[PDB]
Amino acid sequence: GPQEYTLIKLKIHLIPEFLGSIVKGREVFVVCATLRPETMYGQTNCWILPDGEYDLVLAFDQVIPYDAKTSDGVLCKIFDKYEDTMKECNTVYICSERSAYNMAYQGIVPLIHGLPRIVSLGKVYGEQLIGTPLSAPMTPYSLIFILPMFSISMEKGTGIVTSVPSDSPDDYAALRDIKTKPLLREKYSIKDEWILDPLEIIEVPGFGFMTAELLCNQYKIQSQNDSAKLKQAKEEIYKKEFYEGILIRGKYSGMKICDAKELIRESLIKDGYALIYLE
Amino acid sequence: GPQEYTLIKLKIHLIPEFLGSIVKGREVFVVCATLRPETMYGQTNCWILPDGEYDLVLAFDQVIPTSDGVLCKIFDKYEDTMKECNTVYICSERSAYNMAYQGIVPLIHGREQGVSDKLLPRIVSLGKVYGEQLIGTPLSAPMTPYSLIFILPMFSISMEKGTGIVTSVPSDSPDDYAALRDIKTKPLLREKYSIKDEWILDPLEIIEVPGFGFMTAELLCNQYKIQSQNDSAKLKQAKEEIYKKEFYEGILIRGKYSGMKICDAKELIRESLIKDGYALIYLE
Ligand SMILES: CCC[C@H](N)C(=O)N[C@@H]1[C@H](O)[C@@H](CO)O[C@H]1n1cnc2c(N)ncnc21
Ligand SMILES: CCC[C@H](N)C(=O)N[C@@H]1[C@H](O)[C@@H](CO)O[C@H]1n1cnc2c(N)ncnc21
Ligand SMILES: [K+]
Repeated sequence: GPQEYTLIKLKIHLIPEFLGSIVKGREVFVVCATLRPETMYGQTNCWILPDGEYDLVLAFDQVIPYDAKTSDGVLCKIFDKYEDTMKECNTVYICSERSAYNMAYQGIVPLIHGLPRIVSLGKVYGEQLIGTPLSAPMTPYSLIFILPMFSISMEKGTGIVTSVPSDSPDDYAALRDIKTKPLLREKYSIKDEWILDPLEIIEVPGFGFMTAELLCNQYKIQSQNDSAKLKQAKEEIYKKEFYEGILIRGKYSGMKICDAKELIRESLIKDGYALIYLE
Repeated sequence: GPQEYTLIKLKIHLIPEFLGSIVKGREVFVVCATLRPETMYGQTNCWILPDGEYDLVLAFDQVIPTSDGVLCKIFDKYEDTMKECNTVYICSERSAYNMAYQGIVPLIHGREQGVSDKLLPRIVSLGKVYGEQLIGTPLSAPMTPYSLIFILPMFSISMEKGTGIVTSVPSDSPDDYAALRDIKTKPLLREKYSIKDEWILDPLEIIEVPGFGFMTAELLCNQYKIQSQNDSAKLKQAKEEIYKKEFYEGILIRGKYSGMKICDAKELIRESLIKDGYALIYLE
């Protein structure tokens, strides 16, 4: 059965020149599926697969919100032609085609009678979005950048992911690879100013405030591509932090993750910074 | 743009035996797309393609009676459908998807099979049947005075159009007249599909057309030298003359709007069929 994600919306702060005519002064969001909305205080950057192909998809300005935990289905919405969508759709999401169809079949983006089709304004490689500044929710850094991550799967989520390197071993590893490998930075023209240090957001009694760093050392993870080791560190950190982790930032500071998580998810959804996304 | 049909509901009077367990506890309808709801007073039979494959499709009991978008519920599981759906429609799979995408039949959460795990909604099909196996099914059809009409074979049906199942008003459709005549004049065709004489009902006088009278379809078939339901070029012309002529000059002589011009009564008849639950608005 489907997994419930929180779809995090990250607004593009400066549209790249080459996308200007295509987005026609609509708001553009990069969207990222996460199981851990409580960690959004720690965002340092955003991650994209360089060779991955993403769509710029037309989306609803408003989505009908629902109690997914006490309901028997979900609604979608189909139009005759593109021009009919324009009253309700002035928002663009960057995401994989795969995920855009999943979104269409739960009322996040429109379908049209084109077998029904999404409204794709164009395609882009992730490489072409590297260095794009994004306005991000909750993180006190506020403005963060898109960086390359090579371990991403285009078959999961949107193909674009948040980075919380304090409390995700994958994120820690990927960031450390960027910080320690000049040739990688040279290859993708990564500017020094795009790289932000981890933030102390979660206290784990025993481990302190950089649990992901300690777990990377405990499993001797050397790169973002040590998948076997990273898979284990990821599952341990999730269990370790869901029970023992105390938030030390934001409205629910001093609470445990298990107690605050749902409240944070609600808040994100009511403020418009995130959506419920099932795939 | 898409054209606005009226989807007519023909209630199955007695379910064919082989489908009885499948549709137990549910009202079953054959559904037919028509541009001519005003002619349902003259229904003599129903038409199906023998080789065609039709689905038994679970349907909403209630539907939402511009150029906005149209909502659609995708249900988590088959089971959830059950409470707002005790209705089955017989129709082509193609037409059922069209119906699903305008809120007429439920969709259910599904996935692309084998390689992919991507969300792909499905109609709730209860079974696939050939048209041949429904020949002779008795139907309770709206507006016609015939208490029962029957499903008969027609060979000129296109499976891409409407539901693949069509109404028969042989007094005012040249196609219907020609197909019915083929059955009435070919014993070997009746033997081939085991057609009983009591399934073959006569045209009903329903519309008076200046210069033609009450059997305009027969007179057009004579005029265009139509001898067979397969005379597609002649039939298409005849159909194009009869549509305009009847809309603006044809006078209804049956129903509540007897005495009125078709152009003045058609929408009122269509509203009434919809309110009474005998039909739905169907775009394709
Ligand atoms: C802990 C906060 C920061 C962290 N980065 C996070 O939220 N990761 C996503 C999520 O928490 C996890 C679920 O398995 O996988 C990640 N994920 C989602 N989509 C993908 C994808 N397409 N490819 C690889 N990983 C993914
Ligand atoms: C005058 C009433 C009786 C008349 N018989 C009627 O209602 N015909 C349908 C409709 O009015 C017409 C639209 O062109 O095609 C017919 N039609 C609908 N579906 C199909 C199909 N699948 N194949 C061939 N014709 C079709
Ligand atoms: K009747």
